[PDB]
Amino acid sequence: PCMAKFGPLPSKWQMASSEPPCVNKVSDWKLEILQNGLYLIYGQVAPNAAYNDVAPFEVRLYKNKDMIQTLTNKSKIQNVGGTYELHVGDTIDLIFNSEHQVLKNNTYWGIILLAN
Amino acid sequence: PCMAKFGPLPSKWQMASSEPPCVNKVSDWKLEILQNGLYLIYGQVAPNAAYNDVAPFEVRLYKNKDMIQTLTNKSKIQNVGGTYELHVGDTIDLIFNSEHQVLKNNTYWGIILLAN
Amino acid sequence: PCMAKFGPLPSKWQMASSEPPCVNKVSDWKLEILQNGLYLIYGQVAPNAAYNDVAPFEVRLYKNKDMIQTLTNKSKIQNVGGTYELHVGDTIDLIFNSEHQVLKNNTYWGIILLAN
Repeated sequence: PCMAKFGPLPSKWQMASSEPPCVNKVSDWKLEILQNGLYLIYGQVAPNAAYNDVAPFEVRLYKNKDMIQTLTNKSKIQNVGGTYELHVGDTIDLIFNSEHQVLKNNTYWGIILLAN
Repeated sequence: PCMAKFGPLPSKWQMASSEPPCVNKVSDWKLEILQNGLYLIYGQVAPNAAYNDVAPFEVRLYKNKDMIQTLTNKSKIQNVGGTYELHVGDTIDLIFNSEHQVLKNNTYWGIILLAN
Repeated sequence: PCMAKFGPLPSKWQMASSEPPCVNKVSDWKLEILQNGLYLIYGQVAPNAAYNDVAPFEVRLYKNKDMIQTLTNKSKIQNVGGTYELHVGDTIDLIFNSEHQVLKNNTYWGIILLAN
């Protein structure tokens, strides 16, 4: 298989592939696509109960520079992901409005190559 | 593969795995997870046309004790499921408000292990 | 694998299977199911920026004669698809309200057999 998955704590990016790898870590929560194909992304955002700062609650999934998903509901643990045909050089990014909006001991996301 | 699928009538739970099984029937509509991994759930709820009791229309998918999905629309045959990384001891449950809210000759849901 | 995918331009229907094929082109955007099973559909609709005719914006995905999906948002590039257990003789169709509602140089959809 080719899959990777960022989070949750105590972990960060972890990966499983053959050679060559289909994807590659770019940084926390962010990943780069090295092989064209059919990818299921998946993951869940569990909002943090206590959060009380000014910033509104929103979590954003990016495909490169484009938002591909928004998470607005601040009480449901929500699912992130979907089936995406991605191309080389493609990035993917989960981006929380505050850092403390979210329970990192329990929030994360990941990716699996399904086909070519 | 590892997959199972409850419904629709005339069937109930049916299963396909290797040894050991990744999941296991707990009861009608309810299933237990025996192997950690990446699961696609899927299935559809076709609301029953004639339904006229007092109880409001809602169908609920549970991951263990938590609602992971709600079905409110009572005219669309709706899709249930999603991509979920589940863990051992995890249950999953489809729970219709009335029993007669739904066309059981045509409603069901299922699961497939995608990876580890 | 068994997968097929219509679009985008300069391409049309393209296919990859073993023998026998699990699906078959019926015509542009339209496909027929020849093997029962678990199918992920996927694809994206990128609305066309300039579109100014009278017809309201809506794109519809059909399973046979039934709408299984509606695309109403005319500014988001939207995802189409989902996990579907389909049966033999089943068709699938993406149907744009106008033809010029959409950027065909960048809109499409596809299908992959996951299991039996």
